[PDB]
Amino acid sequence: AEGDDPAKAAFDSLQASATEMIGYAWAMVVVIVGATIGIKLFKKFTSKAS
Amino acid sequence: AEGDDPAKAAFDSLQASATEMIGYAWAMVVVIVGATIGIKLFKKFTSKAS
Amino acid sequence: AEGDDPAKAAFDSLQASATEMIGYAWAMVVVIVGATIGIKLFKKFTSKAS
Amino acid sequence: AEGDDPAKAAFDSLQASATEMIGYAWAMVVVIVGATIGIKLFKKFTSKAS
Amino acid sequence: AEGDDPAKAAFDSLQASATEMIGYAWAMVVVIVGATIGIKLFKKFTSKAS
Amino acid sequence: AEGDDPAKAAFDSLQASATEMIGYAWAMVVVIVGATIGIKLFKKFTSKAS
Amino acid sequence: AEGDDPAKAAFDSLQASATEMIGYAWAMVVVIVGATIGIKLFKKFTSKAS
Amino acid sequence: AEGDDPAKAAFDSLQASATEMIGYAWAMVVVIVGATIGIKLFKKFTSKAS
Amino acid sequence: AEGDDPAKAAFDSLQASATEMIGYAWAMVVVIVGATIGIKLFKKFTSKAS
Amino acid sequence: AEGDDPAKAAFDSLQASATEMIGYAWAMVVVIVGATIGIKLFKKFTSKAS
Amino acid sequence: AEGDDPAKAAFDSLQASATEMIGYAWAMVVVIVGATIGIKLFKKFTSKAS
Amino acid sequence: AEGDDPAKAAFDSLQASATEMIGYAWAMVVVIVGATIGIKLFKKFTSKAS
Amino acid sequence: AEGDDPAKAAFDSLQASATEMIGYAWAMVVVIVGATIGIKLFKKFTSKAS
Amino acid sequence: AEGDDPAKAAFDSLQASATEMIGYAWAMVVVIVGATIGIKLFKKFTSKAS
Amino acid sequence: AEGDDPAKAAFDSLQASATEMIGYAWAMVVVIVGATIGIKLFKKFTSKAS
Repeated sequence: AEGDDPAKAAFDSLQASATEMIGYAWAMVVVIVGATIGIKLFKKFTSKAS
Repeated sequence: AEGDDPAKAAFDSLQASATEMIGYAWAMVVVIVGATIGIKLFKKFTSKAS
Repeated sequence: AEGDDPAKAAFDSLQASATEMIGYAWAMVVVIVGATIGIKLFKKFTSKAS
Repeated sequence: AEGDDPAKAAFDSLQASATEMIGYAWAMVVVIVGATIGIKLFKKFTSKAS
Repeated sequence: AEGDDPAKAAFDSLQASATEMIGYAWAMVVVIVGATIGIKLFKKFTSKAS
Repeated sequence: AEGDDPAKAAFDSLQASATEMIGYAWAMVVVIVGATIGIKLFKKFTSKAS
Repeated sequence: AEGDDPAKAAFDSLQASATEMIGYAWAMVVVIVGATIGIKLFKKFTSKAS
Repeated sequence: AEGDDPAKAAFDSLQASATEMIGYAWAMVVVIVGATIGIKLFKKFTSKAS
Repeated sequence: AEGDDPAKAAFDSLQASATEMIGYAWAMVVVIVGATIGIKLFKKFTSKAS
Repeated sequence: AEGDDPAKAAFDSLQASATEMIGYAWAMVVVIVGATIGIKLFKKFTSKAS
Repeated sequence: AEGDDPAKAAFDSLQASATEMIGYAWAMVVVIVGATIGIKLFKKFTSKAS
Repeated sequence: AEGDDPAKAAFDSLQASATEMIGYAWAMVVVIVGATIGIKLFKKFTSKAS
Repeated sequence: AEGDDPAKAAFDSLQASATEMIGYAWAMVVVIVGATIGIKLFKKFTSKAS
Repeated sequence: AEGDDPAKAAFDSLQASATEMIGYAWAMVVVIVGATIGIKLFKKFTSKAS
Repeated sequence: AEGDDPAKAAFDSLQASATEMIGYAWAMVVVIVGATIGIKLFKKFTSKAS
């Protein structure tokens, strides 16, 4: 109930850091998935021609 | 039985502090799990296309 | 055998105080375990999706 | 044998919480599987036409 | 050899309490495993269809 | 060499008491280990199914 | 060398319990594999017809 | 009841010193935890990509 | 150099007890591994059929 | 309140040392993760070609 | 702030060792991937002929 | 400088006893580690098969 | 530098045991791979006939 | 500053012993990794053939 | 204020001895950590190959 008010910023500081790097894990998958899905389509173009 | 009444607030003060930071451990996992599960779905989108 | 009757309340007073704070050590673990176990389940939700 | 009667509710409280979130892990897979299986069928519709 | 007869109930009281909460650790895993295994089967239903 | 013969029973009395409670520490671990190991097996049943 | 004779039953009791649940992990896979393999054959029946 | 008034400052002086170094034990864990948690996230970024 | 000759049996007695239970930890893993590996083979039988 | 002013540098000296080695734990993970993630991509290049 | 200058070389020595073996994990995947991808191409040569 | 010559054997007698039981602490760990490491290998045999 | 000469055999004894069981992990994979690859060939015989 | 010169050999003796057994922990992992990696390659040989 | 000048060297002599052996506790951890971290990397090389 006391001595934690200035510790409350401690964890909001770690959590705020989490949101910064979390944006990298979310875009990371999408950066990789861009090709993941786009490549799928390249092969679709391949098998469909038969 | 005596001399503990004003100590009773001592631990309710530590426990009340616990409930404050406990809310961070609960939301912490969910902040991280948001992506954890959301990313799962990104890959599902990847394997399903085959 | 004598001079201890009014000391008998002395220790029942310390022991009665023990039962007061002991209730905090028992609920303390459970307050913390609530999340301990609940969080376990959050991650179960994470690994299971694969 | 004593001092555990009011702790018995402690774990029934954590277990009752488990049943709440467990319903999410069970429906979660089915929410995802809905499409998982439904999509399978979309592709079946694709290969069958040959 | 003496002064322990009324202490013998002390530990049978702690051990009897152990058997009470032990039933929760045993059913706990099974409550969680119910879904653990049941979900496995949901996914089996998913991969098998290919 | 003298005045210890009736004290010899003193310690055999404390040691005999030790053997009584020692049986509780030995079975205690096994009471807890019963589940400890049995639960291990529950999870083995879980990971093996993949 | 002594005080373990009545503990020897302790572990034979946990191991004997292992053999009980182990029969479930062995039949479990086979219960699931019954379909696993049987379904394979259903699809073989499908691709072979071309 | 007398001769302790100028000793009352003695302990408020030791306790006031405690609050000074206590701020170091609280921030110390957070200085170390900053990385503790931040690193967790680095690895999450690692396992998630599979 | 003296007063330890009859203590030498003390530890050979604990060590001899170790060799008794150690045989359980060695066979324990193998009892569990029997299925561990045998089950692997059950699944090999499953994936190979494709 | 007194005799701690020249001790205040004591802990700022240990904490300042922490920040020095902490930079190694942060870059350490990244030095290792460089490859961790980069290698992931090498394998992505492998499975995608099918 | 002091007594860490000659420890600074301690970790640069472990990190410098990391860069040595890290070159093996990077080339390792490529040594294996050489064939991984090259073999892909061997099979492409196989299916294309139809 | 005098009256300690026949006490010098006193401690060489306790130290010589130390070397006797010390051989048990050294082999003790190895008796237990035999299985510790050997079991590791049993599980390696388990995970490797995937 | 002393008291380790008779411990040197301790680890050469565990390592020598490793080489014994390691031969099982190496042949184990090959025992299983015999069929793994041989079966591949059975199916090659199947698809080639079209 | 005095009475430690003949103790300096004490720790160089324990540290020199560390370097002896440390060579076992380093080669130990490699003895086990030999197969760890070599087996990986056995399976690569397995999946590649498809 | 007097009779301590030639005692001042007493503790600088014990403290100077501390700095001598302290260098062993600092390098000790690093001697052990060399492998601790280096081995980590050996296993990274192991899991990454999948």
